Amino acid sequence: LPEDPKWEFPRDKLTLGKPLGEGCFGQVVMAEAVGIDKDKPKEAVTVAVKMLKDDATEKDLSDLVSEMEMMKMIGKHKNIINLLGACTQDGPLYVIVEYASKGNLREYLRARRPPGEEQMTFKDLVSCTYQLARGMEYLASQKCIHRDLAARNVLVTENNVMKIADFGLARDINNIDYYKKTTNGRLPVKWMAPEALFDRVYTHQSDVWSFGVLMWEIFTLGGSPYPGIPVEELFKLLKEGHRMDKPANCTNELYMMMRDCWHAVPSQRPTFKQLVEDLDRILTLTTN
Ligand SMILES: CCNS(=O)(=O)c1ccccc1Nc1ncnc(Nc2ccc(N3CCN(C)CC3)c(OCCN3CCOCC3)c2)n1
Repeated sequence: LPEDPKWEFPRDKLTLGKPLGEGCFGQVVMAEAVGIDKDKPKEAVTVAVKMLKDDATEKDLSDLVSEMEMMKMIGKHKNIINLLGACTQDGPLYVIVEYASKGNLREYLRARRPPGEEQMTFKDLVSCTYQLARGMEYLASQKCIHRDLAARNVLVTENNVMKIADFGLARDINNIDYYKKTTNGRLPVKWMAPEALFDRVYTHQSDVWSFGVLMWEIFTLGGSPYPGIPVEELFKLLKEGHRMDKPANCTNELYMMMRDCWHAVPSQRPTFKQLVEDLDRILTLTTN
């Protein structure tokens, strides 16, 4: 790892704390970082720190490296988790990101279902969706394809800002090998545009498909996509025209928007720009 001046953070100025989560990928812990906020070199900030586990593979390391590199290349946006820094020298790779106090969106929505712990309003659901469409519209404009959009990969801040996170599978638009049989082999099937597998390509419009599944997760308050259907049967069902059903208490219009995202023809799906404008309208006219 060639030393990156702008991004390197002093190992001695970081204090690791309570664990946040553990996957096949690695582990994330809470931590205090003194001075990561220049110009407040006095002040210690709660952060999240992503790193490898003891059983990590070569691929694990290079995936953590790529996730970090990707986060450096996309600018600041309100609806994307910010990279804060990295310890890359003389020790294990630590990737320091901004801390979100309310966890991932799936858990967040589940914990605040109706009792049959601040219940979600319809407006709140529309607002979440709108925020996420704005984040994706930004990402698309930066030539980034995320490829792993899901409620579990969204973070919720203290003030309920939605933060697209987990850039572990994300790529520059030009950094996918079209038509090779191994391309898109590691994308979660239930969130994946059909063309990602059938055609072995990935465009912003493939992210749109994923966005649709995310919307469905939002409106079911964190439900599981295609319930009762196994992943090995899904594509056969999708070619035949199966689509998930309307969530209770979701409007007809928001459901048509989901369905549009699940158009078999990529170019017939809305753009993120169109999703933003539509959701902006629905949110505002709800308010009034
Ligand atoms: C999608 C991202 N993907 S990731 O970056 O790979 C990644 C993968 C896994 C975990 C974290 C990340 N990332 C990341 N980055 C910045 N911030 C955060 N915050 C955060 C995350 C989880 C929780 N959980 C999960 C366990 N649940 C039971 C609820 C709490 C959480 O709760 C915070 C409140 N707790 C209360 C108890 O004491 C500690 C503080 C806050 N996570």
